[PDB]
Amino acid sequence: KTYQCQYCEKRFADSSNLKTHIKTKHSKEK
Ligand SMILES: [Zn+2]
Repeated sequence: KTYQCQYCEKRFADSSNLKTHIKTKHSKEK
C-alpha cells in the first residue's frame, strides 16, 4: 500500500520519495 525504509524507521508516499530519502538521512552518515 505504502513504502518504508530498512535503515531507519521512516515511511514514504511512492518509491520516488524513498529514492531520495536515502541520500538525505543515509548519505554515508554525513
Ligand atoms: Zn531511512
